[PDB]
Amino acid sequence: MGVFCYEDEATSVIPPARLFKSFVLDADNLIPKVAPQHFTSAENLEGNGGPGTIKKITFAEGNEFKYMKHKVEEIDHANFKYCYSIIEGGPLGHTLEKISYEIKMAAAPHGGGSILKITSKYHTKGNASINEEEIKAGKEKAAGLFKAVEAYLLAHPDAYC
Repeated sequence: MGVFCYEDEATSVIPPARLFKSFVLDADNLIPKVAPQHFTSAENLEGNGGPGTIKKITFAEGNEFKYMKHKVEEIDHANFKYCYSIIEGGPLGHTLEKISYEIKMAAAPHGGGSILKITSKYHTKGNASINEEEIKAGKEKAAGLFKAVEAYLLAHPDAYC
């Protein structure tokens, strides 16, 4: 193998159909809608925003090339599963050949509660090991993004697609 796989668990009462189309499908649309910072900008290097799409985000503008690059592993709205992979990001990591993050959604049997799961994959040279704490920090950042998207739904929980 040589790759560490971690899974995150999140329980919340949210609609999987609207949440996925509003959080996963409208993820690139809700990000800008919030208008959190105007000093950063995202650009799609290739792809229409689906599986194999290449997106790059840079904090500074005016650069022909972006130091940070984002690549999507695969997007399947039918299975409510999303795969996100990262090629390079600032320091990226030590002995970390690559870092990918996947977001999956599922509906509970009660019929009134959806659970979100996230998976991460880190390619290590081989003699290098990743600590759960080091990767845990990355999870905290992802959780923050969820709070932002959740805040929007809280302001308009009756929104309809």
